[PDB]
Amino acid sequence: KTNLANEDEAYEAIFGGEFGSLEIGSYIGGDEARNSKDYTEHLPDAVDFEDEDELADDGIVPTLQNIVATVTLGCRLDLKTVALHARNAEYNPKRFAAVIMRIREPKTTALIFASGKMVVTGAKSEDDSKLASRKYARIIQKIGFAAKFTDFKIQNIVGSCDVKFPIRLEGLAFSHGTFSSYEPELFPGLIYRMVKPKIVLLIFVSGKIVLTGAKQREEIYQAFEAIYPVLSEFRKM
Ligand SMILES: [Ca+2]
Ligand SMILES: [Ca+2]
Ligand SMILES: [Ca+2]
Ligand SMILES: [Cl-]
Repeated sequence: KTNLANEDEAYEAIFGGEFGSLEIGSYIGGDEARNSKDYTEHLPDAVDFEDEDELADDGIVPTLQNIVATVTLGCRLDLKTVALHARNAEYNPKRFAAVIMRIREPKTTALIFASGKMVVTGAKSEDDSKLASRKYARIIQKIGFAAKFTDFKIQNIVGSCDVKFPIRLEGLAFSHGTFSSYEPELFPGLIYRMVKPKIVLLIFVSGKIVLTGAKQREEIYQAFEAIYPVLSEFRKM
């Protein structure tokens, strides 16, 4: 039985899929702009904090596509109060037990929970992730909660790579049987579960690779360097 209106289930759903927080995009929809009755209500003089500038006190190469980070604000939050006091906040308690808040620089989304736990996504660098998180913590402080920027941690780094050559997925799936899963009628990519580093690679026919599960960017580079000779061996000539 699934109920993402429950705080714990909503938090765990972010990191609990088959690919974990790779699929965080499923939970940051907030309100549907095209749906007229779906808009988050705000107080008449609610401030838009999306331009927040203040910070709470503290060859082939893969590219970083996304960084997911966690922050402990250290205080309980009334999510309905946060939503009403911030025009850049979206809150649908019946669908997901978090306030969805967005800022423009670095362009990110925060998932803010009643316990004061926060998840920040959308950043392309560790410094941007930390900068955005410190801004969300400041916004919560400005609304009036005794929030603190603590326990910043990168939970996931998504990498993407294009090897610029097609891949023989049948032979790669057969040859690396124990570490691969390939069901092309169910999902187009070959799922490669690397042991060391512990990284999931999504290998597509086009030579486009997606790497997920890293908590350090060095793991993305290591996984790509490890898989590159395998991809070259299975190049479709
Ligand atoms: Ca939306
Ligand atoms: Ca709504
Ligand atoms: Ca297999
Ligand atoms: Cl083959």
